[PDB]
Formats: sequence, structure tokens, C-alpha cells
Amino acid sequence: TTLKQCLAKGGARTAFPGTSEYSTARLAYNLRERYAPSAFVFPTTVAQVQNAVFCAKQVGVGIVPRGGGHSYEDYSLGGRDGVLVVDMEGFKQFSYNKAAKTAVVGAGFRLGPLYLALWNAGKVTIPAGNCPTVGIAGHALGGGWGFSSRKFGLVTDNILEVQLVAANGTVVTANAQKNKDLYFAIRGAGATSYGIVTQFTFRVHDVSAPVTHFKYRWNDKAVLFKNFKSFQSWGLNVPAEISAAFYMDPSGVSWLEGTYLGKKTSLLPLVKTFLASAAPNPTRVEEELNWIQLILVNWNYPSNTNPNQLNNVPFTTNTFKAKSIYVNGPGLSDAGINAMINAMNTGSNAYFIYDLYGSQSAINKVVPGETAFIHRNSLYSIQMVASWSNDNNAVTQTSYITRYWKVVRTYATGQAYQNYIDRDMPLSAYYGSSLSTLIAGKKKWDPQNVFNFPQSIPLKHHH
Ligand SMILES: *Cc1cc2c(nc3c(=O)[nH]c(=O)nc-3n2C[C@H](O)[C@H](O)[C@H](O)COP(=O)(O)OP(=O)(O)OC[C@H]2O[C@@H](n3cnc4c(N)ncnc43)[C@H](O)[C@@H]2O)c(*)c1C
Ligand SMILES: *[C@@H]1O[C@H](CO)[C@@H](O)[C@H](O)[C@H]1NC(C)=O
Repeated sequence: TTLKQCLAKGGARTAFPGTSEYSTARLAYNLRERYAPSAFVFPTTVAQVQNAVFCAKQVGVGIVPRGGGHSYEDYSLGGRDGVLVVDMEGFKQFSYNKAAKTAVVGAGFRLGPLYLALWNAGKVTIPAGNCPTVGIAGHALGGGWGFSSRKFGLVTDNILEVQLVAANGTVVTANAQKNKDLYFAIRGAGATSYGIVTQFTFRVHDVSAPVTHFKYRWNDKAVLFKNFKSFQSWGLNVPAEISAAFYMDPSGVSWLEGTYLGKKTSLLPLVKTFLASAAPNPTRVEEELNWIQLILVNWNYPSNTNPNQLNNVPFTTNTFKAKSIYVNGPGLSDAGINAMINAMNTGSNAYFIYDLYGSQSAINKVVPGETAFIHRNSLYSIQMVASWSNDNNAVTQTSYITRYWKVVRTYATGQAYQNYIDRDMPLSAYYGSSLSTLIAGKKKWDPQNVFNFPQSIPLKHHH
């Protein structure tokens, strides 16, 4: 019996090659690897997930869940041709428990709508990223750094429990008591490898007070070293109430953007040392806001925008290769900064973002060895993105960004951030000291490797 027949028993919506439903379901944030799945199935009940997992084993196809579809390597179209993609769009369950300070979120939510739901419900938030079309599933399972993360942690740190359909079909619950091994794996290594997460229970945070957004911006190739050195020096002493990220690109633009959890009249002592050592005359924008306004400002919408915009942020696409790396304190040497900026300037149509971690952050204050997310001792992470609109530049842009990564590697660590997934990173760089434990758990919960992709947790230990 075929795949069409098996999935019709479950009753979920499907889409199969050659149809227009299948063509529009192929949308992905990165359009570089236009992987062609066997079929798309759109579950709305747990049993329909169980059907898809059963049906893929019976027909002998691969299967991956898809949330928001932002995977930088297209792993949510499978990472190869001929996979059953289980698009979790129908899991939008929501509920907020004010007393427990917890929220139940379905694995098909997007960051935009989730922010709105959580604000309307009780003026609370999870510390997620700033791209509103990003699905909570991939984001939370791989880490998740946002502009409140230095106070409240990573999204992954605020997972209290998950429920997933396992490879053998059982509906499983993982939390600090039930199934600790699986609960450990999914906070950091949860993408695809251990099954299909259907819902999260998040620890949520009060953001009813006013916050302050700030951004200092330049457009001058000559001040890049100075502005970046001042960011590093400043970065080492930022208290947890600020989360900030630095931006740089080959056209000469540089900026510092951040969010202070506090009143705007308290801000200047906290950003004074950055401005003093940065170049003069920064484009200065400081604004006091409530939380939903901040989410909008952080995605280039003016603060007067209707909050309901978050339910309908347009899904945009790119075609790019992306790499990441971590940098430990006190940062890159002065030679490393020059080497980095020079490498960057040999190219164009690329951008580089530096999310601040640091020793004051909730992120680095976790006890090591209690999650699959291991990057608890860096100053910041570097996101490296090189884009193209014409396929003739794909080789030059991919070599450009890979050279850049090698230049910086001399001056930094060999770890990288798994939400900026990169097919050319060894798994040791994502999981390090916790990889053995992840592989043991992979053997236990999926011995047949039903759930795999080019960077899924393997079944074979390193000797
Ligand atoms: C496109 C995009 C990505 C961003 C942006 N900004 C970020 C930010 O401000 N902070 C960050 O920490 N990260 C940012 N990123 C990167 C994202 O964090 C990652 O791209 C996320 O991993 C994306 O998650 P998602 O939208 O769900 O993408 P998918 O491609 O659907 O899935 C990724 C990965 O996870 C597996 N998976 C998905 N769904 C499940 C479920 N339900 N259960 C188990 N496993 C799941 C997929 O199979 C795949 O492997 C800004 C922008 C614009
Ligand atoms: C699936 O595996 C889990 C853990 O190994 C087990 O508890 C459950 O009973 C299994 N279900 C089956 C084999 O149907």
C-alpha cells in the first residue's frame, strides 16, 4: 500500500508532488536547497502525528517535522529529497497559568503570534528571538537567544516540559521528573532527532513594566574597528537587564542594538562606556516602550503600529549560506578584530550579528552539564550570513563566508550555535562534552533511526 492510502486513514490534510498545495508548501526561509519531499501532511491531532510516524515506517521514507521553516540548512524539508514533512501548523494550543507562571504552547506557534498571545493574557513573555515568523519549535529546541535572554535565559532554558510522539508511536512526556534523559536531550538538541514535539510548557516572565529600546548606528567603513572594540570592552560588564547585539556589514554599516528592562532615564550610565569609546556622532535612538511595542520596534515596525500586526508578519525568503562561532571573553584580540573586518571587506552582500552572552547573563549562569545546550561560557556568538539572488554567485559567496569563518577561528573557539545550523560543522562543535549522552539517548528513543537528517544525533558512539 502507498503513502497516499496510509495517510488517508489518519484523515489529516495532505499534499503530494505535482499539485498546487504541494508547491506552496515547499516555502522555506532559505531557498537554496529546494528539497522535494515525498509528501506534506498537516496534523491537527496527536493521533494524526502517530499516523504519519507509523506511515513513514511502513512505506520506508524518511520523516521530519516542520515548525516555522527557518532552518538555515532546509532541514525541515528533510535535508534530502523524498521525505515526509510533518508540518505542525495545526498545533496552536495556548493557555496561561498566572499562578504557576507557566504557559502551554503548541509546537506550531510562530514567535510573533506567541508574543501577542502571551502579552494579551497576562503581560508575560518567554525570552525568544526577534524574527516574528520563526516557529517556536525549532527555535526552542536549539537554544533561542532574544533581547530579554540575558535576564530570563534562552528559550530552551525556559522549557519545563514537552510532549512528543516517539519513533515507536508512544506519546511521551519529558520534564525534570518523567524521562530526565529525554528532557535533557530536547533542551538544545531537540530538533527532529528524538521525535515530533507536539507541545511545550514554558516558564514565563513578567514584562508589565516599561522597557527601553536603544540603537546606535554608523555608516562609515573607517570606524568599524573602533566601534567593535568598544562593544567588546562594554560587553564584558553589561548587567542582566540589558541584552544587546552588534551588527556589521561590508557596506560600512555598524550598530549596537539593545533592550534595557528598566526606565529610559536609568539607561545612560549603563551605555555610557560604550559610547565613549565608540566613534563620535552615532545615530542616536532611545525610546521607552511596553513589551509588545518593543517586539514591533525590534523588527523595524514603528512603535505606533497596531499590535495585531504580529499575527500577520509577512514571510520573506532569502538564498544564503550561514555560519556561526562563539568567542570567549575578553573577546577577539586587536589583531583578530582587524583580521575579521578585513576578511569581511573582501566581499559583499553579507551581514554579521554578534549576540551578547557574558558572565552576568542568565545564559552563562546555568550549571553546566544540565542541558544539551553547552555554550555557557562565551562573551558572544557571531552569526555570519552571505546571500545571493543569482545562482552564479553561490560558489563565490559560500567560499567568502567559509573563508571568513576560518579567519575568525584562529582568534576564537571552535564551538558554534546550533540554531544557525551549518552542514560543515562537526557535531562536536555543537554538542561537545554532552555528545556521548545525546547518542546514548538517541539509541534508547529511536534505535531504527526513524528520525534523521544530515545532522541528526548519530547511533554510533565515537570510539
Ligand atoms: C529565519 C530566521 C531565523 C532566526 C532569526 N533570528 C534569530 C534570533 O533572533 N535568535 C535565535 O536564537 N535564532 C534566530 N534565528 C534562527 C532560529 O532560531 C532557527 O532558524 C530555528 O531553529 C528555526 O526554527 P523553526 O522556525 O521551527 O524552523 P524549522 O525549519 O521548521 O525547524 C528547525 C529544525 O527543528 C526541527 N523541528 C521543527 N519542528 C519540530 C518539532 N515540532 N518537533 C521536533 N523537531 C522539530 C526541524 O525538523 C529542523 O531540524 C530570524 C529569522 C528571519
Ligand atoms: C516505546 O518505547 C518506550 C521507551 O523505550 C516504552 O516505554 C514504550 O512502552 C514503547 N512502546 C511500544 C514498544 O509500543
